[PDB]
Amino acid sequence: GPAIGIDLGTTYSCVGVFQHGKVEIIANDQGNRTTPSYVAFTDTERLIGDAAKNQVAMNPTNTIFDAKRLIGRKFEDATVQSDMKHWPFRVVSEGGKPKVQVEYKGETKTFFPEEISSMVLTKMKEIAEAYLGGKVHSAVITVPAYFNDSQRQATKDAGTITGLNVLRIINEPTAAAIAYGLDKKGGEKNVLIFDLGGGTFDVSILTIEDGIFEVKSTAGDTHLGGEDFDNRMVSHLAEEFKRKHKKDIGPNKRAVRRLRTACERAKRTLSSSTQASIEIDSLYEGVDFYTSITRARFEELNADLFRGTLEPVEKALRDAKLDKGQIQEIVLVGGSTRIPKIQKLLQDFFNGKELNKSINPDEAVAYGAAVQAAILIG
Ligand SMILES: NC(=O)c1cnccn1
Repeated sequence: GPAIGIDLGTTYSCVGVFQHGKVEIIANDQGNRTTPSYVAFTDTERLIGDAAKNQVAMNPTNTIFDAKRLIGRKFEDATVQSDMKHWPFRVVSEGGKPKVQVEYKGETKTFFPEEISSMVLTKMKEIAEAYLGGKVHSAVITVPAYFNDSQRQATKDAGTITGLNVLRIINEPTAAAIAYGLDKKGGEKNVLIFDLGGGTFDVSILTIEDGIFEVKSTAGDTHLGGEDFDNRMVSHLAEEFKRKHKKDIGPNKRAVRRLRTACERAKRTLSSSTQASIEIDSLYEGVDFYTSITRARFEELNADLFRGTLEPVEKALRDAKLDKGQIQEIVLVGGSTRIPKIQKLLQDFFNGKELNKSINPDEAVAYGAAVQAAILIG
């Protein structure tokens, strides 16, 4: 031991340990139970995790995130060429493989995606060592069900560079089903995993029988998540600010970014309260922006995006050749599945069926990976 599971996520990662028969999800040095998959290069140092995400606005060209969208792919791949148009950092080609290019200590450096992901995994490993004491040797690391062998191997390579024994690479939806004990809960079970993250949406249909998992279908949207909901709140409240103070913040990127920060936090509050307060000091020309937003307003601004999540569900069913009534278990994954309106649409779509949601959905994948690590060690 220790028995360690790592969710290596597109924008956030999570590490758990299995100890005394149960999973403990591990908070990092800032007390956060999830850690940004961010790596920043400055004039003097390499920052990882919270420290990297916290200076992203100040240093956007040298702060890497989304390395998971590059790992195991070729520079010429259509997704890479399309994704590159939206990143503030530079992506270059070496022997046909993508690399991020940054300034670090005054010089140009290039890193393979598995090198950036290794720096992330090193941070996750140190987070678990600060929690446990001593050293971590081994981990189960998770990947999307649609990852091919090149993406799986490059993820493993990130673990190898970090100096972890990678016990197994398992699918993220499988790890979530494991967290709920669905392989132990004697028949086949069709399980739908609905995984709605900060910037990705994955629907997976699995069958589970006598502890064997098979992926039947996958669907979703690789560029839809919680950040899209925040953006709807940003446009709404920027218009409100314009209406109340006759000041357009739109051309000012610091004012938009600060509004966005407030909206992200308001949105989190709205999954447990019916209202949230925005309290921005000196948003624009010394003018404060103090206001409040209701859950009903947030749901309205997002009507298309929330209802639209049911369309990959229907596609995954059609591809699996299943009627919705043939799903035995529905599993919520990703921070965005906390939104009550999303849970209601999904539940009504499944004719009132209860959702597996008792595990923090942003932790379920690391939770299942930690159970799997315990099994493999043992
Ligand atoms: N959503 C936005 O980024 C936004 C909206 N209105 C003005 C400026 N930015």
